[PDB]
Amino acid sequence: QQEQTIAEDLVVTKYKMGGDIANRVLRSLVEASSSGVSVLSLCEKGDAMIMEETGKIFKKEKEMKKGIAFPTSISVNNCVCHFSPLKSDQDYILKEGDLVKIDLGVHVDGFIANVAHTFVVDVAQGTQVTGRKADVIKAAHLCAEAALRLVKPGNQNTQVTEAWNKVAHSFNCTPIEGMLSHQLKQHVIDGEKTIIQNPTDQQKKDHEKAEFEVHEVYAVDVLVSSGEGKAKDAGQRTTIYKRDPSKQYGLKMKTSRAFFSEVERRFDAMPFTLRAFEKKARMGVVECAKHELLQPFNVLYEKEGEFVAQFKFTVLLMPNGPMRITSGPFEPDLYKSEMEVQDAELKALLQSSA
Repeated sequence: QQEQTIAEDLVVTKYKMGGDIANRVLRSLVEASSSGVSVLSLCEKGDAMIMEETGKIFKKEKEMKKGIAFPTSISVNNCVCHFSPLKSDQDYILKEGDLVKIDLGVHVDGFIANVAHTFVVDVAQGTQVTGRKADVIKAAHLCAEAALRLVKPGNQNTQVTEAWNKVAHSFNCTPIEGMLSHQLKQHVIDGEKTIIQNPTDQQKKDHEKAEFEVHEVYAVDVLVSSGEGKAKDAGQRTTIYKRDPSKQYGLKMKTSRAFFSEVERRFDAMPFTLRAFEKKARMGVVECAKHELLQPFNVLYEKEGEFVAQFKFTVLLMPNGPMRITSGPFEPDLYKSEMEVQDAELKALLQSSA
């Protein structure tokens, strides 16, 4: 009963302002991406820009929390998600032709605006991206377009799941199995109401069918692969975590207890990167993650040589229709695929207005 929702104009404003910041920071990072650029540097730049820009709004409200909802993550080629290296980790240096996914989130007073975008590094003027890179990027963006049209009051999450499989297969691509798009609420990045990608038979049973409703907010997250779509851990150090306020445990080590306290104060229940702490965080993390006080956002990979594309946007289900508050700077004429959507209903859906 105490929820602040988009029924309130002020709440819509807070979402829109966080969305404007997310959009601006994303575009800055895309422009800063060129051959030879350090992924660590881009992650640090993104996060700092989020803090600086949120610092400049609602200045008179000195107690209002605002800042990072999802730390800047830059996941290249077959890397799926959540790459945000520690200073001590192996960095990654961008190469011409790399496929890059930038994923980040901003919050204003707990209202979250998440965005992610895919592009290719240093595409030359007057050329197009072709091949499997083009296939997977076009597939992922058409999945995003389909979701923009289908995530509306009265529709079912299952409709989205089905459409995504049809679109992706049109390009001989596969949405990554089991990945979720969450409803957002104030202070809640991971609402239990979700859209699931390409669920296994077991995932279909464990996942709840649901109907979208007016005043709900979603961070729609499309991740599509040129390969089988069964993402796996590959020994990469997890750096992104979130506190889970539903779980409690009295920690045995003073370092763990103090780390717990610092996490709660600084981040509440927003995902954060360990780079925000490096040694003393590493030990505190161990006990907290072990007893489920922190949830990891692991770095997952598709098969070597394959490509994973992503588009994520946040949408407000307003009485007058869906209102998207974030998006990436997608240029369709850049991508040429041998394939196209052939399905009549799907083609109709994609040509219709959003």
